[PDB]
Amino acid sequence: PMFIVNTNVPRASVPDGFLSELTQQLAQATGKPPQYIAVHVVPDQLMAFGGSSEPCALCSLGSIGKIGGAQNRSYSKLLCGLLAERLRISPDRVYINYYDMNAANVGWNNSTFA
Amino acid sequence: PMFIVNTNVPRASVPDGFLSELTQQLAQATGKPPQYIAVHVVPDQLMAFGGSSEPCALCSLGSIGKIGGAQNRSYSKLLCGLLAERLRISPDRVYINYYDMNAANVGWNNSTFA
Amino acid sequence: PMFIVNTNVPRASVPDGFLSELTQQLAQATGKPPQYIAVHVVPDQLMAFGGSSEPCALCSLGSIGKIGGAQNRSYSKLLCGLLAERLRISPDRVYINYYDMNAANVGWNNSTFA
Repeated sequence: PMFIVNTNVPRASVPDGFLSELTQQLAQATGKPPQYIAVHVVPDQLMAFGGSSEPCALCSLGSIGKIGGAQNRSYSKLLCGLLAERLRISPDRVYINYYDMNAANVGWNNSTFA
Repeated sequence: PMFIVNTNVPRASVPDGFLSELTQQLAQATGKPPQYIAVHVVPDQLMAFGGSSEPCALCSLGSIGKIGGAQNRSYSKLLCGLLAERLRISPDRVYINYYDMNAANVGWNNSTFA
Repeated sequence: PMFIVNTNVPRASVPDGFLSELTQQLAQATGKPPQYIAVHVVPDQLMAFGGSSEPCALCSLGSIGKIGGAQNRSYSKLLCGLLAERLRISPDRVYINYYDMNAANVGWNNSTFA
């Protein structure tokens, strides 16, 4: 899995341990081993949500499988909860694009997962 | 909808009001209310387009529906016009990836849009 | 084609000529002219791979065609090779998302490639 968060919250507002917390929680939610989880947080961004520059986040979660209606609702509750608790971002100012990657379309370790 | 522009144009060259201008124009173009439009501008990037580093932009526009051949041509004229007028980027140095998201694959407010 | 590399390697560790090297190698690999190759490198990122903040990279390669099982394995060997040799990133700490864009979903020069 690959989880990317882009946010206008400043870097100093991202707590220490946040990437680890995301890695651990995504491993448990997706069922994937933690060694395959990649996380990326980009603060201090120039963005707006609904025309407003109040705290917001634009994110994406890609995975080879483990993407679907029920699973994605569960991931949204988890990830919006973490963004609210740790970055003080309201859940209604968060978008998460979920995408299911074919194993043949994911490069890793000089090859693909197909 | 979610619009992202990554550019090598410096931050000081992004005019005041640009995010609001993008939010308004994308609300009119997609027909979606401005409260549902998210915009993200990332200046000062290290990029090249066609092997050169004159001003350029790599962008994406995601929407739940409102994505198609004719609509995408209209969006390109609008967004290339805005990038040329406000950031002085030639339209032939702009790529925009359009993507149609399923509602069940977009997380927002602790759930999805399904 | 559009190639983006996001990495925690510092900016000073990106060699001069890297964008040109990626442009030429991707033009040769995809068979497309270098004039249509866009490259984007984002260093100094707050990211983890497998819970670790050792050097890593999260990348994507989009193209209108030239995406498939065998081609992607070849691209992965090429791009992991360049990231290892030029940025000192281990190939097992690199993910590359390959995506095949429809020409009508790629905006350029006030229209699309359809």
